[PDB]
Amino acid sequence: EEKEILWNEAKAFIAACYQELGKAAEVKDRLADIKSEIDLTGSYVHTKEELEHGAKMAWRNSNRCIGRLFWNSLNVIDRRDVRTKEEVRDALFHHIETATNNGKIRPTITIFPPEEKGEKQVEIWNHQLIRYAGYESDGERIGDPASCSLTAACEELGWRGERTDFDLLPLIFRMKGDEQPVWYELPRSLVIEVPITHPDIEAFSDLELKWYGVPIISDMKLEVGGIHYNAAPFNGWYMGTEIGARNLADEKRYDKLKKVASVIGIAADYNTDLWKDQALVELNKAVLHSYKKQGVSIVDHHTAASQFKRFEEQAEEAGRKLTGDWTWLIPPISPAATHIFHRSYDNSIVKPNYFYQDKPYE
Amino acid sequence: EEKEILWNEAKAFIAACYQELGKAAEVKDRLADIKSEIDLTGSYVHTKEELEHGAKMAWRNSNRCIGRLFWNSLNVIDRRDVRTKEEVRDALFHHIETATNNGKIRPTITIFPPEEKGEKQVEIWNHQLIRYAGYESDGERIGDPASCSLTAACEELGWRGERTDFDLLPLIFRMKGDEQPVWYELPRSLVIEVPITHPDIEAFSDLELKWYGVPIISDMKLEVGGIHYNAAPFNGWYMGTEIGARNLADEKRYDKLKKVASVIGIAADYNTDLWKDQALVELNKAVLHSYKKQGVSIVDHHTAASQFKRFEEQAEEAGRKLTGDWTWLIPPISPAATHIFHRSYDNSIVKPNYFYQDKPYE
Ligand code: HEM
Ligand code: HEM
Ligand SMILES: Nc1ccc2ccccc2n1
Ligand SMILES: Nc1ccc2ccccc2n1
Ligand SMILES: [Cl-]
Ligand SMILES: [Cl-]
Repeated sequence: EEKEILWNEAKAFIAACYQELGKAAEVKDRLADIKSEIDLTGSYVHTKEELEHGAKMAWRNSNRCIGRLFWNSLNVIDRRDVRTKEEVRDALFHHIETATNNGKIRPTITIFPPEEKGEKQVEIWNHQLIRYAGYESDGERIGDPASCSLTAACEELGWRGERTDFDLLPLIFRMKGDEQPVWYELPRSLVIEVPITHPDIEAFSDLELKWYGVPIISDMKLEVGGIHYNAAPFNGWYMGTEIGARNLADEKRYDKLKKVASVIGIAADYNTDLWKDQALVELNKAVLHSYKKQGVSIVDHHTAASQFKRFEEQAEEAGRKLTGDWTWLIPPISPAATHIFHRSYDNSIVKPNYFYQDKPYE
Repeated sequence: EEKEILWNEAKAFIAACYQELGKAAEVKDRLADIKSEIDLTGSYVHTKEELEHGAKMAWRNSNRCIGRLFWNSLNVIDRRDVRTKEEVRDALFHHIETATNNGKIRPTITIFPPEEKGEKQVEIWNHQLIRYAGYESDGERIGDPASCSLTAACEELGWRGERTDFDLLPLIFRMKGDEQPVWYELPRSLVIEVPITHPDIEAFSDLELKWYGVPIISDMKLEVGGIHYNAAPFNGWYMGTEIGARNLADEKRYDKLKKVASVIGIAADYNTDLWKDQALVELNKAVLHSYKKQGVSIVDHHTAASQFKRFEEQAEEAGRKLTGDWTWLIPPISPAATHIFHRSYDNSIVKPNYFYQDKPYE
């Protein structure tokens, strides 16, 4: 059952991949080499060209992603050569540095050795390479509640957080063979953070809010033609709403709306005053303004939706079927102001793609 | 095939309906009477109690409705006795008057004779009993574009609109037997309108915006136990966002965001300023404030979502399965500020319910 599946998926992938690359005639021979490799070894090794394009296709097929217009410019880093935890760590450090690019963020993926027999070579525990810790002890709520379980896991391994609201979690991953993961503190010089100020409300800085520059999702599995790259951290730049409308706004996250209303000088007493809505807008304006002032890449939800419209148009032109998840594609503020809201999307799964995996903690 | 379906649906309805009313033992005999009636006549007649509760159940099963908490207090008007177009007209006039109730809106449904053999006794052309006309001629865009097709249809029948942005469409319905519908102008004394002002921005009134008090949907089919009430107009009170975020905001509707930005004194030049988002909030604040000042019932989306949460809780307590459409239940502004956004809903269809019908115009 195992080698069969790998062969079928590989057939579908190589055909489509080589077609797109204008390498249609090189298929049969490449498919031949692959079949012999599967027979003998139980798996196959992607060329750099297949891997790079497979990672790009996977982003293109990510139904929940509004930023897919730039799928073909993804910066792919091939690190299937790593064997040591020092190599993994430095690769992760490197990813952060080059993706950050002094603020002009490069969408980047670093690809580690794939699963062998379903056995993981490298297992990254971080949800994102850069993420704030979260604590709850005796009524006291500190940091990012979404990070509570991973934080406790890290502290079970000898890490200790300073217990600010913005403790940088350590990188934490487990190598094949080891019973426990290792953790490495993040060098502050690698991590860009953005203090949140408002363009015309001076008191906004009293909230002492900040967020990190680059969202680098590191717990999802990249699947390319039957090969499972369980460890392949990827990043884009933020859409402002992810920070202003969710990370800082959600009651189960930083829950800052009541404090925002206070500093912008409005009452938070009546639903009919729409104070949460007003606070959301000013906070989201602050986030966009702050990243722009510091020279860190970010996109507003209107511009992002426009770009996505072009992705839809580009897809139709290329003869490609379009897939998407309406419930994730709409922005969390003023979604009806975008074209996305006013149409429907086929939520079918197409491979290559990125998939959820079970957390090793929890 | 026809009498079979009617019998099956009637079995399911009467059982559930009489169970809910604590009339469980009266089922068998009532089911008996119904089966004899179907055999002989080809259809059955609901009691006033069955009809009233069936209409209430239908609202309870409306997946796309956020205001379902008050399903059991629906004011049901039984007008299956109407035979003349003067009777229909006066029933519609009456519905408007009693539902409006001087501003303290009563959720109300008026039920007309149902389809006989699939033959309609009464066919209402209006989307809502109160709706603004729409025109497009030689570049000129006037009124509500969503009403363009019905407006042209009305004008094809001898009606003529004044061509303001807020022409009240006439009531228009067709009786069984007649080739054409009849139309009656709406008495202004029956229709409450609300001028849109802002609580602290005096210049907002310069937009000369207004909307009508009561949304009375009149083109949907009520289905109760196999009986098809194709003509059964129903109403609640508005949720503010329906007006401020959609009717007045959509580009394909009144498209007022750019003008709103102007009167509230903000630039509409850069997406990163989130001017559409800010305009949406102030406009939606204006709508809520305006209805409240005039003493016309309205609900904000936060309060409505809270009420819906109680509907969910009430449903669980009653042992009833909950159904809903996430894509319609979330409000079009700050949806992530509501609990609705953060959960999922089974979108299965349960009868009794309200259904779409083909427009006789178009
Ligand atoms: C270029 C900048 C990018 C922007 C602005 C962007 C925007 C977004 C946003 C807003 C989401 C929704 C996240 C949420 O609601 O929690 C999302 C989801 C996603 N994006 Fe992108 N994205 C970008 C680049 C990328 C890249 C480079 C990849 C991978 C190659 C990617 C793959 C995904 C995936 C897999 C999801 C779904 C994650 C999940 O299901 O939890 N995106 N994107
Ligand atoms: C009591 C006040 C009510 C409020 C605030 C309310 C709120 C809403 C809202 C906001 C929508 C979405 C409309 C849209 O997005 O276009 C909706 C849909 C709906 N409501 Fe209600 N509603 C109320 C009462 C009722 C009543 C009395 C009925 C019928 C007995 C009803 C049945 C429906 C139906 C059938 C839909 C879906 C219409 C469609 O699919 O186009 N609602 N409701
Ligand atoms: N802004 C952004 C970029 C990439 C993502 C990948 C997965 C989840 C969220 C993301 N956001
Ligand atoms: N506010 C409100 C009440 C009832 C409705 C019925 C159908 C569509 C929209 C509605 N809105
Ligand atoms: Cl994030
Ligand atoms: Cl409406």
